[PDB]
Amino acid sequence: HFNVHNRSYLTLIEYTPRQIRYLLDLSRDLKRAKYAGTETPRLNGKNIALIFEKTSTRTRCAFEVAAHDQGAHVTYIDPHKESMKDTARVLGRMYDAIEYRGFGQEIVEELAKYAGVPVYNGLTDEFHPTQMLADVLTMHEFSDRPIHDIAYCYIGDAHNNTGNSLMIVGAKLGMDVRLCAPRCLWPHDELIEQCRAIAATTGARLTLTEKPEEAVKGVDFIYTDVWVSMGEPFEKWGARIEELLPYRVNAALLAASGNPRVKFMHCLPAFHDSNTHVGKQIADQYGLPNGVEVTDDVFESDASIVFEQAENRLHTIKAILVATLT
Amino acid sequence: HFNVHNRSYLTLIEYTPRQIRYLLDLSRDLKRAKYAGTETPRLNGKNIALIFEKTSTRTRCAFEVAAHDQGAHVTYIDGHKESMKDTARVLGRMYDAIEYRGFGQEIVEELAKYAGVPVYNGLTDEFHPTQMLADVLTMHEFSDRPIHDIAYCYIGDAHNNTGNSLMIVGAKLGMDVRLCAPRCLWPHDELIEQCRAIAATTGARLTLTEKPEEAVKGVDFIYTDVWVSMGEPFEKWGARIEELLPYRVNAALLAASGNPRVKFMHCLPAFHDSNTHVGKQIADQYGLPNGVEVTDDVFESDASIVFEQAENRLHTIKAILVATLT
Amino acid sequence: HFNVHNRSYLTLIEYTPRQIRYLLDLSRDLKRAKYAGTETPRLNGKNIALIFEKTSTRTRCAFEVAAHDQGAHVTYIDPGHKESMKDTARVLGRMYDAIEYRGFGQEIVEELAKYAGVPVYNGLTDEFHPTQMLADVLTMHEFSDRPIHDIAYCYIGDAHNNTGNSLMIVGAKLGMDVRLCAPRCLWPHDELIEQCRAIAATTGARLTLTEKPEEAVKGVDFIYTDVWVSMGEPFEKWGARIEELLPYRVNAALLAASGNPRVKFMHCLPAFHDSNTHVGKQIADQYGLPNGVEVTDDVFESDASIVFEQAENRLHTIKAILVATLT
Amino acid sequence: HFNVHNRSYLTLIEYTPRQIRYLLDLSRDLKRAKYAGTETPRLNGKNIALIFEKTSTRTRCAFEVAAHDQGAHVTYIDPHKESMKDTARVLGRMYDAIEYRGFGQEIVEELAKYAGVPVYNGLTDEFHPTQMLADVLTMHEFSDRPIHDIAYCYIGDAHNNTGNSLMIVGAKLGMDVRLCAPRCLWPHDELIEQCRAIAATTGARLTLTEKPEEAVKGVDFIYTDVWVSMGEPFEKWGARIEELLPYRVNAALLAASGNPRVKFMHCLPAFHDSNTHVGKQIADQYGLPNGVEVTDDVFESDASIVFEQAENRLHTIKAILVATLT
Amino acid sequence: HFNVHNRSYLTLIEYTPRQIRYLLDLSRDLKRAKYAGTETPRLNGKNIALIFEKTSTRTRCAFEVAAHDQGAHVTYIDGHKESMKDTARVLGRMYDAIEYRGFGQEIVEELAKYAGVPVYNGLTDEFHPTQMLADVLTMHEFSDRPIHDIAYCYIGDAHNNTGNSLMIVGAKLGMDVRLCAPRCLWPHDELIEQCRAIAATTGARLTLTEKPEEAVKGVDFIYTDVWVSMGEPFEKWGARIEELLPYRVNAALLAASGNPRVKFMHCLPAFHDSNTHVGKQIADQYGLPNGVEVTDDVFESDASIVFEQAENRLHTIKAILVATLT
Amino acid sequence: HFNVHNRSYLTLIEYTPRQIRYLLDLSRDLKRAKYAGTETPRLNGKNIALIFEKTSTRTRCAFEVAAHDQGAHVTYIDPGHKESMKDTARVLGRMYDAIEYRGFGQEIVEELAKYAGVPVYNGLTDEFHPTQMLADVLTMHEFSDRPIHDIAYCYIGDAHNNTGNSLMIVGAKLGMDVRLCAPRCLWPHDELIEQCRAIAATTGARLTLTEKPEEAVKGVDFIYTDVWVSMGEPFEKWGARIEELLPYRVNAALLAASGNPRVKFMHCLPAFHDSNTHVGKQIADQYGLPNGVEVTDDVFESDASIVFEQAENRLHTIKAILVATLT
Ligand SMILES: [Cl-]
Ligand SMILES: [Cl-]
Ligand SMILES: [Cl-]
Ligand SMILES: [Cl-]
Ligand SMILES: [Cl-]
Ligand SMILES: [Cl-]
Ligand SMILES: [Cl-]
Ligand SMILES: [Cl-]
Repeated sequence: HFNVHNRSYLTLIEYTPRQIRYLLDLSRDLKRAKYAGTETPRLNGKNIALIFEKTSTRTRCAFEVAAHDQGAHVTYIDPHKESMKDTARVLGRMYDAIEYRGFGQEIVEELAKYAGVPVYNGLTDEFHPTQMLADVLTMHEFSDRPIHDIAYCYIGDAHNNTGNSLMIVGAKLGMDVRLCAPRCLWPHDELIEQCRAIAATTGARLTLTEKPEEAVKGVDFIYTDVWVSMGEPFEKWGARIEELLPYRVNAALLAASGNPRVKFMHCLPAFHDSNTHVGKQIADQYGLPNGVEVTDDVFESDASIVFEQAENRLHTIKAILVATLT
Repeated sequence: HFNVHNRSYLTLIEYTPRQIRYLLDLSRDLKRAKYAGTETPRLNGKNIALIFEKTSTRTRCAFEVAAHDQGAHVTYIDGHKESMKDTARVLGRMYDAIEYRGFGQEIVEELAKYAGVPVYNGLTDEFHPTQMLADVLTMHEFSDRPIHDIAYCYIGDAHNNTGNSLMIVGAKLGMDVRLCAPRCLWPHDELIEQCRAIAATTGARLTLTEKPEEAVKGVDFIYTDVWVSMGEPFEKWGARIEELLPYRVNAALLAASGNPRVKFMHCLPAFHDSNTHVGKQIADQYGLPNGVEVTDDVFESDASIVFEQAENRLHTIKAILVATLT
Repeated sequence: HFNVHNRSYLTLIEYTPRQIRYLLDLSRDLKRAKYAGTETPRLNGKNIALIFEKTSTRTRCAFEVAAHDQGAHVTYIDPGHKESMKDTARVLGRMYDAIEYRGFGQEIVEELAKYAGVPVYNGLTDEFHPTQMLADVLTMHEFSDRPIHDIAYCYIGDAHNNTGNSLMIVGAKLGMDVRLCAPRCLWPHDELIEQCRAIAATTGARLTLTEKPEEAVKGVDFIYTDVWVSMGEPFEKWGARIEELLPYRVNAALLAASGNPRVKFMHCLPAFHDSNTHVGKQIADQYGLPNGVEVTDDVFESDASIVFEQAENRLHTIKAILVATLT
Repeated sequence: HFNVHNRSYLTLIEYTPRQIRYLLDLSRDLKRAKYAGTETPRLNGKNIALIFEKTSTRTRCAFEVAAHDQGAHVTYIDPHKESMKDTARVLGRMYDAIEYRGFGQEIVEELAKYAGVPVYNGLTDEFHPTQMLADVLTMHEFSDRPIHDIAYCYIGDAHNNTGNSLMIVGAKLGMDVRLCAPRCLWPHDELIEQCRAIAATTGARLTLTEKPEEAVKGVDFIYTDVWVSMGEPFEKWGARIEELLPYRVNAALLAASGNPRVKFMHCLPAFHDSNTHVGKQIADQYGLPNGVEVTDDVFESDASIVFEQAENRLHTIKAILVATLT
Repeated sequence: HFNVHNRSYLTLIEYTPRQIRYLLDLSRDLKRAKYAGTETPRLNGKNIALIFEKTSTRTRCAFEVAAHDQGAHVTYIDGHKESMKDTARVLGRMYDAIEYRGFGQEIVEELAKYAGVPVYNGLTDEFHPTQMLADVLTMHEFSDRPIHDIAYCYIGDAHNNTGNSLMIVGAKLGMDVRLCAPRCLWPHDELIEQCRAIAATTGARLTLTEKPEEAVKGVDFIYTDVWVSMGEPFEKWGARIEELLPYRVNAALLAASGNPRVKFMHCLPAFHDSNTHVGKQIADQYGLPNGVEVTDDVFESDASIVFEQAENRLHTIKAILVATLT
Repeated sequence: HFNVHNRSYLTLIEYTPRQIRYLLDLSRDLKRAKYAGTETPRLNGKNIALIFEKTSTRTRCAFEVAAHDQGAHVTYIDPGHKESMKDTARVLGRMYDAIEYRGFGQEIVEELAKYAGVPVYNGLTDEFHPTQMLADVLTMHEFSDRPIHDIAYCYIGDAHNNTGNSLMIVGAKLGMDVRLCAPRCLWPHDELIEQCRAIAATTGARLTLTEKPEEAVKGVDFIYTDVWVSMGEPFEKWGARIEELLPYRVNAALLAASGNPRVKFMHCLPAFHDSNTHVGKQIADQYGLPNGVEVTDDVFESDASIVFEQAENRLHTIKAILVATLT
């Protein structure tokens, strides 16, 4: 099944459609067991080491609950007196797996040669293949349609990791993907052509446009994300709000889909109000009190499934832990 | 039984006498099982998220052991970028409970409306209804008398949270409470009159006096706390010392009760010697080598039960976790 | 059997040979069970409080896995500002089954051990602790496959640090053939040498102290070294120590000088064997040591290196202490 | 809790009031489990060696049932070719505890230094702290009152081990103790003053009188024992009956208490009839057919609780075995 | 079923035929489980006190194995100082049953009124209803015929307890009983007439004769016992030998039955050779080298079932313990 | 494997080296399980009858704990007056799973073994039984930490009692270096010496018999002694035996004469090493031996004494026999 040697530190473009479907089915079964009270711990006695230099909460917390539900412990190693090559080989003889948050694909790949145990690259991080597994699992649950018939549109800053990953996964699974943003914020052309080649073999419909009205007509799901990602200078906001104001998700855009059942999605955190210190500061400076990338009315509406989407990250992380540690 | 909608974040004055007795009986049974080796984990598989802006050792440690004894796990989480209302709802779909240390009743009440799971306001914090449950359990164990016949005196700074809470619980349970302090350090009149109304329904005797010889006459327990509470300016020490020297707990005060079985209590930490660096600073400056609010002689005497009192906080936290998560 | 009252905070030189052998057998059995999948949790439901003033990774991680494998939980307490350590120990002793104190010193821990009411450890999670010596001896026994009192090893380098002192002590107690090789000014203190000579006379141990690497390693089964300077020792000390200890580097020629094709290399780690550390690169560039400082990268990565099996065995010896003292 | 190193061979005067209360609570919980059918064996696989030179039945049988109920085996070693120091060290490597019956406190204390396992001094013997735990447990059960409010009178030969032990335990626990006997048969004055010092700190009321009518007024329990203890010459009976006839327990004495609920107690065996070979011989010689230290009418009355008292020795012995072997 | 108040100390003649059949079926089932490895302990945790004035090996050993097989423990206890009525009531509150070996029916009946737990009269003793249950079970196993069609002859001293009991049980179960002995050694007339009345209700054939050739004609089993029973004066041997030589069991007597399948029985011990020091004394003095009451040739022959007969005493004791303690 | 029909009543000299090694491995594994808490009862539900004419404490207690640890029960039968032992054995063999005969002799037990129908032991609870030799060899292996056939030991004292005979036999069977040191009139019978020399030739054992203590102990790992007289031997024999055996006392000088700082002392117990026995005090006062008779109190209580570990191992070897013969 999911039998590749580098399966634990695979990047998203490397997943075959068969492997993705296998992990999605695994996530469905694990989620059913937890809801039904009949979960079977197959990681009893396992120990997982977690090494980081910068931290996360929403996705590091999903990881903890996934591990404990399956009977594993997590040990936190905090952030330079020993080479990472040496430390990985010491930890690989006491622990059953090592998670690296904040190091990048290249370092993790080298350490995988020497650890002797499965090594993950950011399983607890916001950018990881399991987030896309979680989003597609959410889309299948709410649409009740075959995955290759599902249509969705990502709108906003489409060249960040959320835009690139949504384009990739939709192409891999033969879905109807639309990315809507200013041309200067589209994914890199090299990546676009890579996903066009993928789409030809899977039947995927891939559209990139600057027109929100065209991008959302017929979609089951509308997906957005903060216009400035964590780390970029604040000074970038003023420019980005100028580019991306026409690309806000508001009630009118959902109606432009023509679909009464359309749902809204967001990988979170989201500036949908001024109850955040950063969000309020933007609300005062640029006159956006009702939300930046999505209005509070849409965020709190029954069309919003952001918190079901967040929950499904628990089950897909759990699926990776089961797939790679048993 | 404990079957109210707001049971997890109930404030002390909102508890009914029946609810308190139920949780005291629950704590006594759970303590019996732990001592006898027959404890049954009722919270296997549960995960509790712990969100905090401050930290403590004695009560955070009691919480951890209570959780593990019942089979639960604890995850520590450290607004800024995500609204607390957003964070609560994300955690509410992965975790079975959320503990908020150091946020205040109003915030926690609002977050309880949205989390979808039990929410506690400082269950791991020094100031919480479980501390009064532990103190009353300690009093009942050592006196061996019906709770409403027990007499005790709190002496010192009586308008801090220890003094307010001891007055409230004693009135709730029909006990004989004496608060002894200078008038300027008495509880607020609104709270006293609230407790007088409670005392009329329950038969409690509530006394507020400035004369220590009068306050301890006939008590089974004498209870004190640090004169300047953590958080208040250091400079309060100079004035409050002058006020509170006549209210020090020493051997003479215990004898003034006339009860050979009188016991001393203290919620801790206590400046009873110079082996704490704040306490030695107070000892050098104000000439208090024997201790500040209680003498080392009393603190170490066989009449001192401060450490049985500390232990019982574990069992009362456990009772709340069991009562609210099963 | 390990049934003394101060067994949890016992010092290395206070251990008897019978107690050391008992804990080594316990470590072997626990390691066998973990490998075979038949480990039996004897500490289910236990809670261990860990109070620390400094932190580590290799040994704190060994401790966590040891405790979890046996079913116990660990709670961390971090900075004695407002509560005296005596008060805190007595609060914790009524909720927890053991308290581990890292970074406080033997005398403080002994006094707290009186009042806590539960087993108390002095640096069970610290690099300097008797279980490190138990781990090293266990590693030597596994690889040499000969009785412990016939095993020969040489520690070479800064022989008056904790590694050198403890290796001389443990070798004398177990009747082994110990050599310490270092400049005369870096030998263990003369009173400790005389103590270990007295121990060696009763056990049959052969104890040698020499300034000559070629003689120190002749016939040894193991060559053992450590970093020449502690991060805790002042940074000035790094310059003079390196000048003294350059002739005591471990390299392929020193292993050849043993005359033993089966000789193994040991190091309690971390090791400055390349420039993938910021400090290791700075030592290498300033003092012209690109191939490694106290051991060459060639020896450290060779098949004769057993440093990572040596590191693993600390997990099993810590686990032995937890079982011996909490059951 | 019960954490002293010499806890297994402690003599009665060494017990702290906290330790006594802990063992009484342990006895209550163990007795409840046995009655309820929910007893948990925590001594499974333990082996206990029993070394004696003179034997007992009522208390050696309580010991056997206590050990088997908790999963332990008992091996009998019978009564000089090996030094007791050598034998103790051989047995301490095969067995988990050693019980010594008939050797005395001094020998047992020395052997405890070398056995390497808990050593008991007469846990199966009539004179042992657990008999006093059993008697106080009986008193609390039938009175349904706090132990320090309980009143009882021992009458008869008050300088034997029963009189000395009842005086000690009552002083330790703050009870109302009366000993009634001829002055020449009072406890040794040195012991009386020791228990007067104890009573001052615990609130105990300690009375020694020659007047039965004064000693029993207001008592919940009346306690007596055979006038001549096992071993003393028969010739001593003739003198003792002369001294102690006014101190017999008969129906009139129970009425002199003024308490309709008063109960009668006796550590047994008792000469309450002539169905014993020794008892009949006294009945013929000294004209006491209806009982010697207590009338048969009182012994068989509903006021008698001698057999509940005997049963409780099982549970207190069980409490010591649990407290010292786990 | 076995549901009478006096079931534990019932005498043989007090058993009803239904009760006997129930205990025989219980013994057959328990024996089947022990042989098949499927025995279920029904007496886990039970404690049986054993009070005795005499001792035996064969039947005390059968009792011990029956008790352990079912999970029970046995404690041996060795008046003088305590009345038996007092001792019984003390033991009745710690033990689940009491066995009295060697005291007589009347004493045990009185003690049953007070012990509060089942009391047996010599369940571990050679003379007990379970011995007849074992003998009848042996007869049924080997004959493979309905019990009331079985024929057997007891020969020898027929007014000892073996002869009395075989006459009683055979009448109770409708069997064909022949007692063969000199008239002066016949059972008492009162007992014979008691058994004749029983035989009329059950269809039993009861014969009493002096001619061995007549007594064994057509029997399936020939049964004998020692001519002088343990306890009787040695001097009875001289007279009783003279009386009982014509009644020796030898090969000729077995052939006189005319049944090739005839089996020999003996409750044991038996003087069948000179390897018992009493038996050799009788052999030397009276010229009986071949054996006394049975020849060594018959005892060791394949027609001898004395050892299957001995084993079945284990299973019948077990049936009584199960029937009376569950 | 221990699969002979007379395995339960096998005599020491009838054991093969393979069977001895098998039972020693079984003893090691059972001891490891008991220490680690992972002992598996293989004799649950068994009943063992114990018929005895004499009684003991050390070995009867080892037997009870061995049987209980494995789940079996023991029933005691005490005085062949009215029932022949053949009859009794056949009654018991149909209710019990094994019968242990103490104090009856090999020939009687062998004949009863034919008829009982269950395993029968000859003195499994007795001081003289092969499991005592298994226990002693196990003790020597644990403390020397070297292969059994390289182990050297000297038995010194009355070498023609059961201890001396059995130690010579077991050493020859296992290829060890045995020395017996005693007066010539107290050596084992010459026919047994020749038997053990024949055994020693096939196994490589080194067997020495000498009257010189200083030569007997040179190079030994263990010095082993026993009481000079049996309580069963007539009391007259005590006077002459002491005169003969005074030069063969074990004291600190004899251990020094071995030249081995690691030498250990062994004694099957009880030992007259002080006057805390009535008989030991009487020997000491009459013959002027206040410091001990066959061993000084100084040696008996020293760290070189292993008599109490030696005593414990009898529990594990008896347990090995019960498992090997009843499963
Ligand atoms: Cl594919
Ligand atoms: Cl209420
Ligand atoms: Cl040692
Ligand atoms: Cl080099
Ligand atoms: Cl106290
Ligand atoms: Cl009927
Ligand atoms: Cl062989
Ligand atoms: Cl000497």
